[PDB]
Amino acid sequence: LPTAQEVQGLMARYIELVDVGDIEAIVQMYADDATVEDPFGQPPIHGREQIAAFYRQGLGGGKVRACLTGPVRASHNGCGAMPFRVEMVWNGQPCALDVIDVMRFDEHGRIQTMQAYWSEVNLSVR
Amino acid sequence: MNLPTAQEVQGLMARYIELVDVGDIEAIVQMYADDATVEDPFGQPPIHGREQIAAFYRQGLGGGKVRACLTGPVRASHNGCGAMPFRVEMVWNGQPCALDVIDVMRFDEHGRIQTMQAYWSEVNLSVR
Ligand SMILES: C[C@]12CCc3c(ccc4cc(O)ccc34)[C@@H]1CCC2=O
Ligand SMILES: C[C@]12CCc3c(ccc4cc(O)ccc34)[C@@H]1CCC2=O
Ligand SMILES: [Cl-]
Ligand SMILES: [Cl-]
Ligand SMILES: [Mg+2]
Repeated sequence: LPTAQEVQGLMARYIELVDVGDIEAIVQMYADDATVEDPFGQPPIHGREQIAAFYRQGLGGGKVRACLTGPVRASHNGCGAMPFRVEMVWNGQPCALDVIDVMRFDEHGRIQTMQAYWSEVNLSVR
Repeated sequence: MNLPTAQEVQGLMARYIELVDVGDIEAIVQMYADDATVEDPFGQPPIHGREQIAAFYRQGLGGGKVRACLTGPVRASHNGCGAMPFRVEMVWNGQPCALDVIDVMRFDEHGRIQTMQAYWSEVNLSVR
C-alpha cells in the first residue's frame, strides 16, 4: 500500500486535477472497481464510465475551483482524509462549499473508495 | 434526540472538541454509545465499549495538558455522520507540538457516537 507520505501526495494531486478540471486525469486515478459516495449518504457510484459522468456533470462547465484548506491527514493503511473548499456558481449565485474527502488507495496507488462529507449546512453564498 | 440532523451533527461534534479541550473524560464517554468503537489512529485495532473507551481517553488526556480546537467547519451528512478537522496541542520532548487530525463520526438513533475514526500519523505532527 502507499505510504503515509505517498497518500499525502496523491490526495493533493487529486485536488490539483479537480481545480484544473481534467476529467480524464481524475478518472485515471480511480481503480477499476472503485466506488464514489458523494455526498456520503447517497448510493455509491460504481464503474469508470459512471465516475467519469459524475465528474463531467460536476466540473463540465469549468468555473469550479478547489483548494485544500489544511493538510492531508494520512494513515499507515493506505487511507487519508483532507479538508478543502469548492468554489462554484449556482444559478448566478457565487457559492462556496466546504468538503472533507476520505479516500482508500489500493496497492497500485489508485483510489479504491472515495467518500465526500458535505451537505447544505456547508454551503455559503459569497 | 433521534438520529441527528446535519445541523445537530455539527453541534454534537463541536461539543466533543470542547470536552476534549477541557479534559472531561466522563462527559466524553457519555457521548458514545455503550457499545461504540474507536479507531484512533485509523489503521490500529478498534477499541470496543465504554469501559475501554474511557481508559483510552484517560490515558491520552489524563496527564499533561492537551488543548484541542477546530480548524474549520464540521462537515455533516444527512445520515447521521460527519467529519471535522482539528488540531491537538500537547508536549513532546518537553516542547510544544501540534497534531493535525480529522475525525469521522457516525451517530446512532439516540444521538450517541456509534463509531469514531481518527485520521492522523506522524506526518501530521509538527514542532517549533
Ligand atoms: C459536484 C459539485 C462540484 C464538485 C464537488 C462537489 C462536492 C463534492 C466534491 C468532492 C470532490 O472530491 C470533488 C468535487 C466535488 C459539488 C457539489 C455540487 C457541485 O456542483
Ligand atoms: C492522544 C493524543 C492527545 C489527544 C488525541 C490524539 C490523537 C487523536 C485524537 C482524536 C480525538 O478525537 C481526540 C483526541 C486525540 C493525540 C495522539 C497523541 C496524544 O497525545
Ligand atoms: Cl486543517
Ligand atoms: Cl476547513
Ligand atoms: Mg445501540
